[PDB]
Amino acid sequence: DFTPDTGVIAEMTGRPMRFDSDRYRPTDTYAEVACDKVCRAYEGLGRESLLAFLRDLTDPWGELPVGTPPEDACWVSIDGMPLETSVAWAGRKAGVRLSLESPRGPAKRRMEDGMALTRRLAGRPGVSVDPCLRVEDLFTDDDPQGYFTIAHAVAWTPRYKIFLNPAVRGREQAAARTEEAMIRLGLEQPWRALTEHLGGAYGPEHEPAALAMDLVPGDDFRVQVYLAHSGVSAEAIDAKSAVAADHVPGSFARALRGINGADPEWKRKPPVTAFSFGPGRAVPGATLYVPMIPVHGSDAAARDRVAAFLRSEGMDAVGYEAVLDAISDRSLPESHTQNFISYRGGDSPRFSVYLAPGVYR
Ligand SMILES: CC(C)[C@H]1C(=O)N[C@H](CO)Cc2c[nH]c3cccc(c23)N1C
Ligand SMILES: CC(C)=CCSP(=O)(O)OP(=O)(O)O
Repeated sequence: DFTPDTGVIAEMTGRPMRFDSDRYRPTDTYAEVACDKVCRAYEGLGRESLLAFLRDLTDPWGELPVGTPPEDACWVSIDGMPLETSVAWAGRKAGVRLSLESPRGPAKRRMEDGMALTRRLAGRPGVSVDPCLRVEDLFTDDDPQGYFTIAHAVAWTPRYKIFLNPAVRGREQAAARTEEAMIRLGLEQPWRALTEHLGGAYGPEHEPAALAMDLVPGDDFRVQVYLAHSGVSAEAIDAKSAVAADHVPGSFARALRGINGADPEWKRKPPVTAFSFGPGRAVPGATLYVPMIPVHGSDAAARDRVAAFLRSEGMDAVGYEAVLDAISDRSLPESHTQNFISYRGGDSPRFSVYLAPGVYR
């Protein structure tokens, strides 16, 4: 949580973008791309209403032409697009999610668009935005710093989450804003347990980079704190999640080493642990996020290694590859769209892949 050689990376933010797609016309709208990407994800898993849902959800920018790159890349996708598709497998369930972030600028405006969407979600079936509004001032400012401020995701079975940036006013304050948010939400107990497990402080070795929460009421409510791990071994990362309710000793270290090799310029993108908190749960759960592009030279190279890992865990590698194949617009050895995968082992294993549309370069 200090120097520029640590923490999360800019990805496409701050860089100029050109449209470059074999699949989409420049006149296709953001909402149409999203609709297409989501349908193709379900296809890999084995439409007029969906596009209307998504145009609604992304209103107004959803009608903007994809062919005209934003002044400012979004951070939700590594190719700077305002949308990122993910597919998640949990135990015997599998489903599709879409994350989204306003492409509009500048940052205060993009933030405000995000605040506006929260309020348009407030009245939707099963949604509660009260916990979000309780902590929202900790993550917003007139002059927001960092790579993002507010993004959202929808998951269909519609469930919504919000992503918030504790580094909105600098990395040095991230832990404090995170802590205050956890206390306000009544999650002081598991937060303390995590904090004490990590040694009582937060630095680049386990740095609060994002706070997410499911926008729902009741014991179902869930907060995730994402900690980026700059400059530490696979074994050290594994040890950090030993406080977790669902910790499997060595599992994270094995996934990290197995998929991403030993800790070289393109391994600047730090691995991340998502600690998940809920009401009446005294310690968090933990989920591992393994960096894909650009640690790996292409989606094909990443795919081979992730497929081999899934198999050794006895998880469904065929479904993962089918999703990659269905959703990707380029031949995989020349494709660079996988952002992360996430993983948890044990008796209720979880695997997810997060995919840039692959439209901007
Ligand atoms: C802050 C984490 C959630 C985040 C991260 O550390 N870096 C990503 C860019 O390298 C941001 C990101 C965008 N979409 C994502 C989907 C799943 C995890 C992500 C992201 N990170 C691990
Ligand atoms: C889109 C970003 C930044 C993170 C997504 S992590 P996640 O939504 O897959 O976490 P869950 O699957 O809801 O537990």
